[PDB]
Amino acid sequence: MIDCAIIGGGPAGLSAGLYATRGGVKNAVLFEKGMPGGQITGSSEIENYPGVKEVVSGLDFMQPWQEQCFRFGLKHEMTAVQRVSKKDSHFVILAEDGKTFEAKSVIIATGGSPKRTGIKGESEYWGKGVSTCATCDGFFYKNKEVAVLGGGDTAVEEAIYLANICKKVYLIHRRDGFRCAPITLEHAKNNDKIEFLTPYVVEEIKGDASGVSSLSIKNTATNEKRELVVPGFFIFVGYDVNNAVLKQEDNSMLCKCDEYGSIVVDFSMKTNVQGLFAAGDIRIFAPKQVVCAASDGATAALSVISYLEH
Amino acid sequence: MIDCAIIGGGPAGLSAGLYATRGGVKNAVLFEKGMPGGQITGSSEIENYPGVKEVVSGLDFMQPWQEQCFRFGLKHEMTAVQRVSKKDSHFVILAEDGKTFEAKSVIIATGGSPKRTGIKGESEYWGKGVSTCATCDGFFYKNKEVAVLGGGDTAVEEAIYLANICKKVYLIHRRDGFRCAPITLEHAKNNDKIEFLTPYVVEEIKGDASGVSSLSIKNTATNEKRELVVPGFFIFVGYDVNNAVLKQEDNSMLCKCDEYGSIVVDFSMKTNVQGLFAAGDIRIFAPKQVVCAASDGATAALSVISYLEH
Ligand SMILES: Cc1cc2nc3c(=O)[nH]c(=O)nc-3n(C[C@H](O)[C@H](O)[C@H](O)COP(=O)(O)OP(=O)(O)OC[C@H]3O[C@@H](n4cnc5c(N)ncnc54)[C@H](O)[C@@H]3O)c2cc1C
Ligand SMILES: Cc1cc2nc3c(=O)[nH]c(=O)nc-3n(C[C@H](O)[C@H](O)[C@H](O)COP(=O)(O)OP(=O)(O)OC[C@H]3O[C@@H](n4cnc5c(N)ncnc54)[C@H](O)[C@@H]3O)c2cc1C
Ligand SMILES: NC(=O)c1ccc[n+]([C@@H]2O[C@H](COP(=O)([O-])OP(=O)(O)OC[C@H]3O[C@@H](n4cnc5c(N)ncnc54)[C@H](OP(=O)(O)O)[C@@H]3O)[C@@H](O)[C@H]2O)c1
Ligand SMILES: NC(=O)c1ccc[n+]([C@@H]2O[C@H](COP(=O)([O-])OP(=O)(O)OC[C@H]3O[C@@H](n4cnc5c(N)ncnc54)[C@H](OP(=O)(O)O)[C@@H]3O)[C@@H](O)[C@H]2O)c1
Repeated sequence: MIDCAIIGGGPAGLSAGLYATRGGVKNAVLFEKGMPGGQITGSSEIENYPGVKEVVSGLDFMQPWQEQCFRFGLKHEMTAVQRVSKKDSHFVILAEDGKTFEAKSVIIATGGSPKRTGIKGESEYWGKGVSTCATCDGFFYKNKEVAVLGGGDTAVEEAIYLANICKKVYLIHRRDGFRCAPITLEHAKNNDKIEFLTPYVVEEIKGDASGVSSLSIKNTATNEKRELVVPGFFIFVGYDVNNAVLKQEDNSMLCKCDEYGSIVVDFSMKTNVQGLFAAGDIRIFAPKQVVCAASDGATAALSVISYLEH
Repeated sequence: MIDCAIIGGGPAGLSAGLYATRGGVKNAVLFEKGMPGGQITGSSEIENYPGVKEVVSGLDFMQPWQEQCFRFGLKHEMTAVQRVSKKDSHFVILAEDGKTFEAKSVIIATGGSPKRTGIKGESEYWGKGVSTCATCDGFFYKNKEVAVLGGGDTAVEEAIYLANICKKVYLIHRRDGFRCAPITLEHAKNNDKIEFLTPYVVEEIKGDASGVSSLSIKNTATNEKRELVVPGFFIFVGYDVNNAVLKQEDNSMLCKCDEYGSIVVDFSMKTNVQGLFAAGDIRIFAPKQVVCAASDGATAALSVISYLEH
């Protein structure tokens, strides 16, 4: 049977595969729904991966990871994992196609995905100024005006953050009431560089050949229209954790998760289940950066190696 | 004063500076003795940094980090830090050149130092067949024979690890008795791929342009001498974290450490002191890999950015 089944082929899974195989795990299999690379492949530019000086698309950035991470014997399974279950002292991995695989250890590296809106222009201008990552794209908007969409803790927190780099932030939300904490809302209300626009919806994300130039926004109450001229639009309308593979037949979870469905791990990337590790955006307190996911993968693989020895 | 003082210019501090400055921290200063790059610059070959496909020396690997991590206004302070103290709501950084710097936040990224033996040849072949990292360099000796030096938990655990990758491991120690846990000794003693050489000292590490080629050893009980022909020599005679900057004039420590002196951090790289963070090999449970240190630095910088907001 498989020594280590790595579920998900983004940076976490790829790094775990590199480390596991280069560390002497002879039968490691990377399960991935499509082409690996993960979320970054949807980005037009990455420039903050330490040690990679060239600015290139997310797709181009991930291209060399394929040869490198497979250089030491990693195997691929191009399949959609439906479930991971514990059976005695091993794991049973059910694929969506009906196939079952057995593994001694498992690394869950399935990531997650920022939620999208379907606002007109969102796809066309995705990655030219429509962003779902202030850390990735905030720096370009230094001394400029930006808009943030959402009314949760993430929206309001990233609004406060962008308020420290940008000239002005327009915080757009469809209700007068906010889901975020009162304390953080208070901070945002006291920040003079944040203009609250509520209750508003964004009807169109407008741009050039190049990209985002303005937002066509509407006051849902008065129907008054306004064009917000901003080259940066940050969307924070929630985040989907890809934890579906943890759900058992009886609806229980394979391992402990937090209230949001993120996998609880320790500093060794161990879950509360022997032989089961997690890595990347799927785990608690993930910073949501490629280098952080890659580090998790390496850590989880190192733990797998020790586990398989013992 | 400085918004964030980063203490150490290895991958953790460099990644911290990149993220801090790209995240809008206006006055971030990296303190480093000599030139950034850290421990990996002692290695003749790194190939396990995810996303960097080329096989190059540590020095060459780190060279692109200089321009990249300083691209966004990071400042460089070319001096060793003697001490970090907390004073009211800030930090006082006493440098060895006698200057004092004030900072609103600090990231400790000072790493650590494998203990060296001073054996003839050690300096010359360091990183060229002499290694203190089995995960780093073990794969090169797959199906070959290697030697391990030491008698503690690290040496014996790494001998067991290497015996799963290499053809044979010679475990060399200067006494018949070992400091490692009893069960670890038992496993090693009964592993057919480990040959114990005790009580022995290594008199010389010999080699050529290609690297290590043999060890001259001596049996201190019987005084007889032997040449071990091995291309790989792993040294595990202890390790010291670089926590000297935490030591206060009154002999207290700036922040909580574990029993070995590694800085306690949470998943956000926060210490028990407000405004003080730590990253890389200095912190508890550090896996001791470049990617892991870089991730810690990124994480600490994001925590710094949040901290400086309020
Ligand atoms: C648009 C965008 C821009 C970004 N910009 C940056 C940036 O500039 N810098 C940076 O550091 N980070 C950036 N990020 C964040 C970074 O991409 C993520 O933090 C990182 O990809 C997380 O890696 P991961 O391996 O944990 O998960 P993911 O990248 O989400 O990879 C998970 C993989 O598992 C696969 N999978 C999931 N479920 C299954 C299943 N059941 N069976 C089989 N396969 C499955 C998925 O197909 C996916 O390929 C960006 C993210 C996005 C979306
Ligand atoms: C022989 C060898 C081979 C290795 N091979 C690999 C490998 O193949 N792959 C891999 O991923 N990892 C490898 N590593 C491990 C890797 O080098 C470390 O894990 C990593 O460099 C840790 O980064 P860091 O920034 O935490 O610490 P360090 O790299 O130790 O950097 C800390 C920096 O802070 C500076 N500093 C310390 N004290 C002060 C002070 N008081 N004031 C100012 N500056 C200070 C130090 O001089 C140093 O430059 C190897 C290590 C060794 C020894
Ligand atoms: N450090 C912290 O304390 C911290 C930080 C970040 C996140 N969190 C946690 O994570 C959760 C927060 O999630 P998070 O903000 O990503 O999202 P989350 O709370 O779901 O909030 C999503 C927000 O986006 C709005 N929204 C959703 N879909 C939209 C759409 N299609 N168009 C326009 N607006 C839309 C929602 O509006 P409505 O309100 O009208 O439904 C809501 O205001 C909370 O439980 C919080 O505890 C905590
Ligand atoms: N899984 C675990 O629980 C685990 C794993 C690793 C480490 N640890 C702990 O971490 C700490 C560090 O231990 P670690 O083994 O790195 O080192 P540590 O116990 O100091 O052991 C060092 C070993 O190196 C030998 N040595 C020192 N200098 C030498 C020299 N110049 N030439 C030849 N031999 C030399 C010592 O010999 P002598 O014995 O003759 O002095 C000793 O056997 C220990 O407390 C250890 O138990 C725990």
